[PDB]
Amino acid sequence: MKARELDVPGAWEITPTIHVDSRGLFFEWLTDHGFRAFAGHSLDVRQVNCSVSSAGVLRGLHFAQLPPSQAKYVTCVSGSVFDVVVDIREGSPTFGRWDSVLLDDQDRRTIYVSEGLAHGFLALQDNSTVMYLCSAEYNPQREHTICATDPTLAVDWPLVDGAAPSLSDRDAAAPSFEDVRASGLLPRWEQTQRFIGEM
Amino acid sequence: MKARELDVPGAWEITPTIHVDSRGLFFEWLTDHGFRAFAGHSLDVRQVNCSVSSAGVLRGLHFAQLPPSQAKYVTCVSGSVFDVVVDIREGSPTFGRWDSVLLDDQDRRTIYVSEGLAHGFLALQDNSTVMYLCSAEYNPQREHTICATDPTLAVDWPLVDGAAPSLSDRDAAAPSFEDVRASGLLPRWEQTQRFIGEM
Repeated sequence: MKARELDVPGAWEITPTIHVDSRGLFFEWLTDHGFRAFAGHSLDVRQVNCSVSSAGVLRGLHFAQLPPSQAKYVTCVSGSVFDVVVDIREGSPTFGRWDSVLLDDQDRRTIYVSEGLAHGFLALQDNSTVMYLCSAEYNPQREHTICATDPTLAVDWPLVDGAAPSLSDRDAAAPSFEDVRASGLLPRWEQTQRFIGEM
Repeated sequence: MKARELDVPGAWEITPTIHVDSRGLFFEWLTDHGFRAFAGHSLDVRQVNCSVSSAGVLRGLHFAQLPPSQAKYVTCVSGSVFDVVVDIREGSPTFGRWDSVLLDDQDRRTIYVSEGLAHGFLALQDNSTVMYLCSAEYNPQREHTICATDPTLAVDWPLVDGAAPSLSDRDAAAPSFEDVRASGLLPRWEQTQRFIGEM
């Protein structure tokens, strides 16, 4: 429990309070009281996803179109991943900027990624399990991708054994950011804030 | 997927559809559409807990007082645990009965435990991580315990294949089940169902 807003506003690194005893350890990954503190409203969890990745695999970068969009509360429960958030909300003063947080089974952090941002992660270890809560159910029709290695975003992805990333087919064929920007599919800063402006 | 009501009504074993590819694997641990199918309403997630346990460690048996008690959607993401649900609902035709499901990082099952039941699990391996979604925030004043080895329940714990099990001070001193029934702290079958059959 310290929630630390990232350099992209609307995305937070959460560190839990870990109680350790003879049995091992426990913690609160999420509490309504705790989340409400920093996000300003309660998370309604409409889906939770799980994945396990081998070293070097990259999933992202993903977003959901704004009327609902899809907020994400994301943690690593085995191995480690380098997780990245991107400000795709045209009009925003951090538009085009990204930040990362390190999710592992040692510090056990979480990133919360609010509505209308893009998100992705690179596994750094075999048997890297990522679990994440979502505010909307998966919707193929309103989910989109931006290529993870886009040169305008120029995300500083680490590489494993100096080895290039393993991605899915759809992630590998993802359009470019100025290809998605021009096609009108990015969220607007003003309209995300009004949707979150609900409470 | 597969949701299979246990021999205690109101508790279910869930098996996911696991997509495997070159990156590893992924699945939907929960979807609203899928949960509603069997529970008959949506899970209001107000807390998510996480624990990691060494071999032989036993946590439970726990229940929450009705209005509004604490339903639990529970899974193992590393190692394995033997998970037990007990019907503590006075008046129920299965009053005093229990069932188990095996949660592990092989089959990746889940047990859903509705309002007014008691729940516990035994870790069968080092580095056994359990995560669970909860319909209520933790409330110490309304959470009660029943001794896990209560002779009336006679739960069949699997590791009188070595050692006695390892517990915390509160679970070790938990009151037995006639201690808890005569003190009138148990849910009533009729009123758990009125709370649930309300959706």
